[PDB]
Amino acid sequence: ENDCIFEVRHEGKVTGYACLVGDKVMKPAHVKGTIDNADLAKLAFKRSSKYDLECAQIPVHMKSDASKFTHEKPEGYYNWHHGAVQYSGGRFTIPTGAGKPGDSGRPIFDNKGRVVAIVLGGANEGTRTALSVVTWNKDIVTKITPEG
Amino acid sequence: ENDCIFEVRHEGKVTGYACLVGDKVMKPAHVKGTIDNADLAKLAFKRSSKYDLECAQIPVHMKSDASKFTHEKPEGYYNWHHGAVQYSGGRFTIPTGAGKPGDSGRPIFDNKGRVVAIVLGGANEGTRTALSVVTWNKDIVTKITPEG
Repeated sequence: ENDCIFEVRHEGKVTGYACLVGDKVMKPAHVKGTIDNADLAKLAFKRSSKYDLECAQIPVHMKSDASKFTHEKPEGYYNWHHGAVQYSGGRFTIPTGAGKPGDSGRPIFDNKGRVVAIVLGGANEGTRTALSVVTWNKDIVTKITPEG
Repeated sequence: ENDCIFEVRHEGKVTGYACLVGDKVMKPAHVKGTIDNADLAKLAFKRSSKYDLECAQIPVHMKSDASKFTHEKPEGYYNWHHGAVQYSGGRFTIPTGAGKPGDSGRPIFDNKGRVVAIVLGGANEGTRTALSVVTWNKDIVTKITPEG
């Protein structure tokens, strides 16, 4: 279920990942290069003026490839490319050394395959890396749409 | 699932409902009067300059009363105070005449008890009322928070 993750490439090297989630193509703003997909490379991205993120509207023909997301993040273990991610005290952590070059933009999933966060970075805390992420909290309740 | 709904009252009449959802107390802006709850009545509400809605930050001691919400709205039937609400073609509808005075601000729930919309109003379509609602779509993906 990684029809929603696309490599970003600069000088023929993977610098990071773009992710189809909800109705957006999301990519960390610091990740240099262009997305390894014709359709996505053409898009105009809007860079957040607060957060290390840029997003473009998903092409409607690729909506079925987008992953679902959720703000529901109960404490416990989550999934990513390199194995288990612990969520505890409002922080995602991994074993130090589980990380690899090019992890910026990789999503973290629950067992239903919903994206709960996107990895931007990390910092060492002893035998663990604390991931720097973007995530969705209860405050997404403010982004309402009127229907009817 | 009614610990999160509070009457709004003006000159001794219920004009509508306020709803605890996510981390917000939500109320339609058109509903006059004050919430029948001391804690909520004291709060400062921010009125949306586009939508018929105002919201205040939930008091932390009442967070356990807030309903969960979701943007996931598959087609079919949902729950509200007056019975079944059909969701179909992006519109919530009810039997004409299911509505009662003071329905502004009532939530619509799925069977897991998550709020999928808040009722603002309605218009007639034959033997049905098409509800005017606020709801959460996939575009809530843009309201990210950095953690770590």
